[PDB]
Amino acid sequence: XASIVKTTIKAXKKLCRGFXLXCGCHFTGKK
Repeated sequence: XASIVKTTIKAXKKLCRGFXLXCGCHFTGKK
């Protein structure tokens, strides 16, 4: 191998990883 800085995309980790969108949830999303 790895050269000089692979960058590392900032943000998109704090609950915004897209994975688990209303999967482990059974809240009141109903009338």
